[PDB]
Parts: sequence; structure tokens; C-alpha cells
Amino acid sequence: QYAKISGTGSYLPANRVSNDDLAQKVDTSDEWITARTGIKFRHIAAENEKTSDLAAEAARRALDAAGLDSGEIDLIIVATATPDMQFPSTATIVQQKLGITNGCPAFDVQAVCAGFMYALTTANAYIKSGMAKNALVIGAETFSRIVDWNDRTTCVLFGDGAGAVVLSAADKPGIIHSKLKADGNYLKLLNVPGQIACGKVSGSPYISMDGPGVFKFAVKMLSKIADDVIEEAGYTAAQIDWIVPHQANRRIIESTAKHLGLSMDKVVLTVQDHGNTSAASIPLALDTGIRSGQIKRGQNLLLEGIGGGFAWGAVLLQY
Amino acid sequence: QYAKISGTGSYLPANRVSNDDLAQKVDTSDEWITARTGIKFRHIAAENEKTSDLAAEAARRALDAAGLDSGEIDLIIVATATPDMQFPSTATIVQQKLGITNGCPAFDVQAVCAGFMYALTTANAYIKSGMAKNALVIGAETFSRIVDWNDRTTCVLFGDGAGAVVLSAADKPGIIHSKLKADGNYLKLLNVPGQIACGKVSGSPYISMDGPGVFKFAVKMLSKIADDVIEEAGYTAAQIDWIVPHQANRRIIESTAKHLGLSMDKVVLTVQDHGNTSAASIPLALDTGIRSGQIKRGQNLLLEGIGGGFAWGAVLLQY
Repeated sequence: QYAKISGTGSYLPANRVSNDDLAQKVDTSDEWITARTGIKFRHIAAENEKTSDLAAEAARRALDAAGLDSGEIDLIIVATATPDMQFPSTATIVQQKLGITNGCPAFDVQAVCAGFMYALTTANAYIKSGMAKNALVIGAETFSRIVDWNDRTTCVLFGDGAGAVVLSAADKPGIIHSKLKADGNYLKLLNVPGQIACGKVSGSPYISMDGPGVFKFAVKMLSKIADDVIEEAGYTAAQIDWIVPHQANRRIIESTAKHLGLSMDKVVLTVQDHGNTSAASIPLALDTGIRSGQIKRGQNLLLEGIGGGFAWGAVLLQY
Repeated sequence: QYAKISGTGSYLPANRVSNDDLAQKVDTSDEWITARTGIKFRHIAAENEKTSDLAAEAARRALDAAGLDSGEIDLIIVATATPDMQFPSTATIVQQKLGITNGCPAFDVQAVCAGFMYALTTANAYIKSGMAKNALVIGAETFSRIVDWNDRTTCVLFGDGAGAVVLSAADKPGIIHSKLKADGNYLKLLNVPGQIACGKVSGSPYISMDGPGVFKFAVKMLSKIADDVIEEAGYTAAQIDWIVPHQANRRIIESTAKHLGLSMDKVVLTVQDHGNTSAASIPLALDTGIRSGQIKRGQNLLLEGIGGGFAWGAVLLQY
């Protein structure tokens, strides 16, 4: 069997925040942020909405885009690093809000920024082994609530959003090949140490990051893994119509595109509008590219990214 | 391809707590707890150890039982409702602690009490689609740190522990058939509402449970899902050598066994010693049954359980 993209959808919270707006609350500059990351705007969730709310709306739009009823879904996977609750799963909460009562399996995957690729690959495994026919794969994050807004270095980097994909069984390949990786030795470079223990937060509840280090290894790792997935599938970088990378830093994206010998004209870019949305970033960009007319059916797409762990991956697929 | 248990392992923290111990802490009785659940003992993690520690130890024992080096693992999945951190995944932390630097994929799954079956089914999907050859599937929990020990109704129910399995590609089936289910409408019956947001805990940091409701639906749901997996696989209840259920409540297990028309002599039972260890419960019983001389190869095992979500499932396999 094969897994193909039936539809895509995305949701960004109403409050769109520019660098200048944020410049009021924190000691930063629009020019400084842009030079570092290429980020100009963020979206921050409203007080009353959480990851499940963002995720549900994106899924709703993904379901409409695929012309599918909620009851047709037989698998739900949510990739998030900011679940609604300690437990149960955010996926079950999303399931409930989508009005899905067909009893389909639902669970969260935790791979941080690389979560959607981890969730997408997982759904692909279910479909190929015949365990599911129509899976709902969602990357949804509310990182604004685990950011230290008194830390100018990290708080300007992250945003909120959700991206959803309807992945379905097919005779011909959508997802051609994928490659996931992880190395726990890089924990210290990006993490939120805190946990809920004994009625309180134990450890730091905020994101700790090592920018230079993350930058150093991301460029190194992403170029290698990209080359692997391509040559392993039997392709070359020239047969790739689009790169849909994780949108944390444009400098990193520029570097990777150059290594594959691809023009930035073959790279979907949303980092300037969204910032680092973690697991929601890739499906956000994918939906943005599809909705903007850039991504066309039959085209070969290279999904790619690295996240906290470190965990990283790349997914080659034909839209 | 097919996925088979190559080796098994388990770990329970040193601090063993009897019902009488809790009777000092809370207005309860040993007989009352035993009458409700059949639980006599629990294990509580030490101050310095967390889910990754319990998980790592269980995995080492599982690795030894399979005669495998850590470097042979090309997939790690941890099922937990009590991760070390907000992020990254506990699986990467476990990966690091096992000294695995081969870059294998690692991520957490959240299905609460049904976590191990979700992870096992997930690992199974990876193996059948040829995406992995030797997977490390771990259920590890430190629920003691999300229990309100001033609540007699819930605190006597849960314990800490970790159970691991090495699942590997094979010519003949280990995992014959599985069926996972979820319904977010039963959220209010079992949950830990709290989350880390804006530098503090937002919502209740402790487990909230509806005993009668969970009991009511578990018996009804588990009998149904059990019957389904059997009939779908083409087996009968009589062809089952062992039931390896989730060990939350002995009354529920008894009820389920009587429904399948099976004797308690064909049911591995550890609830009295372990209590409800969530995702660790099933692999704990499985490892115990194999090591105690009860479970023999070629025998048919029925893994089963329900957890917060609700999420539930049953897994039919031949050891």
C-alpha cells in the first residue's frame, strides 16, 4: 500500500504580532530579529484557546480540503510539545471537538519541532501495513505559553499555530521514502526542563536554547539527512520540485538549499510570517504552499527539519 | 513481514509500599483497598530517578533477554503520561542513557494506560512496512508524582514502574492482530487537567478519576474489544493460552475473563504487587509471566486494557 495527501489545512490565531509590536515589551529590534532568523511576524493564541483548539480548526479545514466526513477518519495523530493536559492525549481532545465518535484510535507523538515528520511517518506506517485508510495528522503548538518573555534571545523566536494533513491509502505513492533520526546527546541545546510533579512545576517552565549550537548542528545534520533520503529513494536533488523545510531560521534554510544545489525559488518560506511553530511549522508551510498555488499535484516535495532531542528527519513525497 | 518479541525486561523502584503504609497517610484500610481493586502493594520511584531512569533499566534487561547490543536498535518508542520534561521526548533521554548513538528514531506516545498497546501496535506497523528491524517498546510511568496523596479514593490505586519489550522482524507472526480505539467523550472520567503555562501550573496537577464510571465502561468496552480482535484474527477464545491484561483492578480482569469464558488460571496477574502503573502495567505482567515459567513460546497471548482518554485496545499475539 501507499499513503497520499488527500487534503491539507491550517489555522493561525487571530493575534498577529510583528517585531515592532513585541519591541514594546522586550529589548529587541525588528532589524536584529530579521537578520538572525528572517522572522517578521508571529501568531499568539488567545486566552481561551489551547493546542486542541488550534489543532481542531486546522483539521476541520484539512477535512474540507479532502472532501471527507469526520466519521471516515480511522486514525488521529497529533504532534505537539504543548499538550492541553498532562493527560489524557490532546489527540483524544481534538477527536472529541471534531465530533468524531466512531471510536478511531487517537494519540500524541512527541518529537518536538520534528514531530510532524515523526507523526506523518507513523501514519504512513499504519497505512502501508493496512491498519488505517484515512489518517488525520496534525502539528499543533502553543509555544507562546512556554516562552520566557523576559528573555529577548528566545522569546522572539517562537509562535503559535496548527497545520493538519489528511493522509489516505492509495495505489500510487504520495510518500515515496522517509528517514527519521534522533540523538539524545543534544538535550542541553534545546529543552524545557520543567515537569509537573508533586503539585507544582519542578524545574524551569521556560524554553532554554543554545542558538549557535542548534545552528551549528542543524546545518550539518539537515544536509546529510536530505542527501540520504534522496539517493536512497533513487532520486537526485534536481528531481525535487519543492523543499518544505522546518521554518525556524531562514539562514539555516538558505544554507541547506544551497547544499542540495537548489534555488530558494524551490523553497516554500513562511518563517517570516509564522516564526518557529515547532511541529506545526512544516504542515503550516505545506498548506501555505498548496493554498498559494506554488505546490501542484504530481510534484515531488522534500519535507525536512530538526527539533529538540535532538530529533530530526526528512520525508520525500509526491503531491 | 511480521513482528515478534525477541526479549523482555522490567523494573520496579525499590520503595515498596503496602496498603497499611497508606493507611497512616490517608483514611483507608488494607481490606478496603484489596476489596475494591485487589491491590496490596505499589512501588514508588526514588527522589532522584524519573521515568527515563525506570525506562532505561527495563530496556537494558529487555536488551539482554534478546541477546541484542544497544547499537542494534533502530527504533525506540516510549509510552508515558509522566515524561521527564515538557520537551524533548523521554525516549531521546532514554536513548541517551542507553548509550545509543547510532541515530535511531526515538519518540514518546501518549495513550495513558493504553500506552504500551498503542506503542506496540505502532512499532508493529514500522516493522511490517520494513521501516525498522529491532524496535525497543517501553511503557514507563512515575504516577506517584501526579497523585494527590491526601485523596484516599485515587492515591491507593497507582504505582510506579517500567516494562520493556524488544520487537523484531520475523518470518512467522508474533503479533497476529491488534485493535486500538479511542473516544474523547470520556475525558471527564479520568484526567490530569494541569499544564505548564506562563511559568506555573495551570489547572489541577493531580489525577481526577470517576471510579464507578471507569469501572462501568471498562468491563463493557474491554469485553467487546477482546471479542473483536479474536474474531477478526480468525481465532476463538478457546485458542488463547494467556490473557495479559492491564493491571488496574482485579474485579475488572475477573469480569473480562469470565466473559471470554476463561479461567483465572490462564490470566497473568500482577495487580496485587504492582498496582496501576499505566503504560508500564501490561509489559510488567508480560515480563513477569515469561520469567516466572507461566508463558511458553508458541502460546497465544491476549494483551488488553483501557486508559485515560478514553483510549483502549487489545493485542493478539503468539509468543
